[PDB]
Amino acid sequence: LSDEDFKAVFGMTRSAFANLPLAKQQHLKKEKGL
Repeated sequence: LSDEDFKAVFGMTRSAFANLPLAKQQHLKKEKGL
């Protein structure tokens, strides 16, 4: 994912996402099927 598609898919920049607890990062990834 480009950073722009990252934001369209997860609703936040890659740097906000990297600040999330790891278990929630994984959760969000499963939820998007990515």
